[PDB]
Amino acid sequence: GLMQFTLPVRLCKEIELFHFDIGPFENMWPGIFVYMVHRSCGTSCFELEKLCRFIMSVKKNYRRVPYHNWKHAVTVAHCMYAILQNNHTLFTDLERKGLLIACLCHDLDHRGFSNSYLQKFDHPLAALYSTSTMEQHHFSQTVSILQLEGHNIFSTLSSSEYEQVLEIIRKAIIATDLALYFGNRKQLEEMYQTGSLNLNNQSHRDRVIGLMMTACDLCSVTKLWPVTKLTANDIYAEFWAEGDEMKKLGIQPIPMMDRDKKDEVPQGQLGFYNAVAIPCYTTLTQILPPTEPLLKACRDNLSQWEKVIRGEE
Ligand SMILES: Cc1cc2nc(CCc3nc(N4CCCC4)n(C)n3)nn2c(CCc2nc(N3CCCC3)n(C)n2)n1
Ligand SMILES: [Mg+2]
Ligand SMILES: [Zn+2]
Repeated sequence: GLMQFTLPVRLCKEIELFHFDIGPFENMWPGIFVYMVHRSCGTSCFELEKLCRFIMSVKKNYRRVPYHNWKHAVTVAHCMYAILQNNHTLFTDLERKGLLIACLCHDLDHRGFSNSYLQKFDHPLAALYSTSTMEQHHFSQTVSILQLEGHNIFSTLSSSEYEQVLEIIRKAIIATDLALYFGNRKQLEEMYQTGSLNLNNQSHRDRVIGLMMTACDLCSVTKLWPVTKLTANDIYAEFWAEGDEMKKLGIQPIPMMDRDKKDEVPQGQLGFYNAVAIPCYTTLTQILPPTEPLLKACRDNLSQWEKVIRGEE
């Protein structure tokens, strides 16, 4: 009832910043999430006993893969927390409620393989979900966890508010399919420039929340250089494993997933920052000015990758 979550002074201060790293102590990650819901949504958005039971079932349904794990879930939720706190008045009570949960749930039961590998392996999930294969599975896993006894954190919502929050979370999670990002951003770019962009148009909010989701999902490129560099090692540990599995099926993997092309990583990051990250945070800064630190940090890390190529590190 009268039970605030607080963090040590360094975390209390640094959690408000976009570049915050949630640290290596796994047991504090749920406290960090609850702290962010309480400050973002209020201490009355969720029954605490249900929230905690939901957090812990979500954690149990993330796998011990090198990158798409529980640490990624909480990292992506913290970046969303940063966006919501810096754009307070632009978002509804339901969006605040829905989006932090969407972020925590957005990679539920990830196996460390691309939609691509599922489809070439002919995994059952590829027959059930022809596109956004894992992303439809992640939403499906969220609904399952919500339907466990004592886990419905949305129990107090109306029949209609419930359906609205589940629809926000579905679109939010689907948008983390980076194949849907390129089209989504180009459309947001055009609408912002021509002046058509209107935040009262529900299908416009959808695109903007979609871009936020991509921004939070890629936020590894917006961290302090040593965090950015070390997260890159984890990201390639998955991709190269998937490459290995591609070769087991008789398929040359793309360079991104070929451990034989280690040497080319720095150049691969350049391409990725220029084709994906920089455009993402550019369009997001334009639409939501207070997100500029993500763009600024992304540019700094690109510049650190340029230095890696030039032998300067
Ligand atoms: C820090 C960081 C974050 C990151 N996120 C992702 C997502 C990958 C992705 N998924 C999709 N889709 C989804 C369905 C179809 C399209 N797309 C479009 N992209 N890659 N990634 C990389 C590797 C970048 C890279 N590294 C090389 N190098 C090749 C040679 C050495 C490494 N390249 C090319 N790119 N580093
Ligand atoms: Mg994902
Ligand atoms: Zn993710």
